[PDB]
Amino acid sequence: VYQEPTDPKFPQQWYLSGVTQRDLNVKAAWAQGYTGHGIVVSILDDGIEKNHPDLAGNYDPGASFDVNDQDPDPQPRYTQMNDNRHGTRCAGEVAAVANNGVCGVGVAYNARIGGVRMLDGEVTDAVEARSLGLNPNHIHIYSASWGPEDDGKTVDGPARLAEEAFFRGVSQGRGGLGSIFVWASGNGGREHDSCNCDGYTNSIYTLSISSATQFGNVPWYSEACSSTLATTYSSGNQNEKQIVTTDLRQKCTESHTGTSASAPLAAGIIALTLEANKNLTWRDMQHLVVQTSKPAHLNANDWATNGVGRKVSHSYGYGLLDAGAMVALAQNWTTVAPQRKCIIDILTEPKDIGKRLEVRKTVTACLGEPNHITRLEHAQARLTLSYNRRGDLAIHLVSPMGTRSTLLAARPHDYSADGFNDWAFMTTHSWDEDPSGEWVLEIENTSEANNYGTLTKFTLVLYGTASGSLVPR
Ligand SMILES: C[NH+]1CCN(c2ncc(Oc3cc(C[N@@H+]4CC[C@H](OCC(=O)O)C4)cc(-c4cc(Cl)cc(Cl)c4)n3)cn2)CC1
Ligand SMILES: [Ca+2]
Ligand SMILES: [Ca+2]
Ligand SMILES: [Ca+2]
Ligand SMILES: [Cl-]
Ligand code: NA
Ligand code: NA
Repeated sequence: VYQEPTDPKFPQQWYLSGVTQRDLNVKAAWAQGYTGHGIVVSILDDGIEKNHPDLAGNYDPGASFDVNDQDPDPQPRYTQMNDNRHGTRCAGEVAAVANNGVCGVGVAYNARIGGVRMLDGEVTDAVEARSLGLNPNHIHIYSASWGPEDDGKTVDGPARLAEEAFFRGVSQGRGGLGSIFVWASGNGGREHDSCNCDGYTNSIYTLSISSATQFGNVPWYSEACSSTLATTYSSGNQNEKQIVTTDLRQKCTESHTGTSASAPLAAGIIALTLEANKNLTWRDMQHLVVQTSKPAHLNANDWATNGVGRKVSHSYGYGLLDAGAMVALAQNWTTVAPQRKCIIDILTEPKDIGKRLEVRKTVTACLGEPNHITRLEHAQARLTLSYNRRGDLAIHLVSPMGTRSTLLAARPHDYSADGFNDWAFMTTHSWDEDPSGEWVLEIENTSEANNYGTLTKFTLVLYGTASGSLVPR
């Protein structure tokens, strides 16, 4: 009975549907009756062309605001160079109207879509907070494709107001179930960037997404890191197809690119999942992504099996999002137990880094206490250290189950002498593992230079629950 979209550019949306099994399995969700009805997604970017022929039908003023000019209208500023087109491109990926003879379709082509015009001007902490905290009892999912500079030498994250907006969002947003913040892991690949240095994607409150090329490869712009959860297809080389979506000036583009095009496809899949079960919390959504993502056909030299039998990669997280599997598992999903937080201060004194430093600690994960964790979700190693050349450091964290997470890879362009000031390096690779036992932190100087520094604090922060495990994969 299900009839696929008839839009002129839908056959060119190879990532939505394809006979070759190299797609996001979105037709399977559409055939099950999930197209995004009743869900509301907002794009945090340079504005949205609300009158675009493929967006007008799903446009929602209630999911929109212009934070740069302080008004409700997020219309982009038109320039001869078409600079403010990215938000319109992202909005079409999520919710371009289907069966209307225009361009292609959104992943959640019946969802309501809005945009926050926030990148066309100075991006301050207050601007970010007003964007992240926009109408949190109406907007279900926020999609953000950018963050701090992808120059491979920046370490930056949300300042106080933005971090408070994430807290308020996941706690009180969406009737207490929590705002779903979807984030692109970054486009700093050619600068050898490591995405744990970007506090927005490295946050536990954001559901971070990386990219795969059409032939299943790690694109030139991709950043590897342990905070990434999953992947969606995006652009690659000039023999590989790209993202087909709505463009500025009521046009259609077949050349939308980067990890900044992967996050909106994930926001659309998350919108279909939320239609299958409106009661999913922000943490339930991250659990569904971990359980249903598919490593198959994604090529990487770092695929590793974690303590619970799941394959995980620093380029792809748990693999490609699978919309059909996400919606099937969401329908009878049991709400996860409240989040526990176990804080373990690992150091009894400062430690010289030198050429290499290994810190081992056997932990009980708050045994006998209400914050006892037997099922890990996110794990953070909050490090404070001084170092003369930050980019020469590579940091790893091995969990008691043997899962080796790269917290920081060498960044050749990072010459900073500022070190890390309580930086919360996060990993999703030990999800569902029992955190009891020996944790090992390894800090190494990857260069031949006589570098020097000291680790002054290592707090291992574990998040999770103490019940409801599945039999390992
Ligand atoms: C072609 N196009 C490409 C996209 N683009 C662009 N423009 C600016 C930009 O920069 C930042 C920087 C930061 C770090 N912030 C900055 C201020 C805070 O520090 C203040 C403090 O310390 O108080 C830390 C955050 C964000 C950010 C982005 C999204 Cl999407 C949503 C949210 Cl919530 C935040 N954007 C990224 N992309 C426009 C041009
Ligand atoms: Ca405006
Ligand atoms: Ca269309
Ligand atoms: Ca980056
Ligand atoms: Cl917390
Ligand atoms: Na994240
Ligand atoms: Na264990």
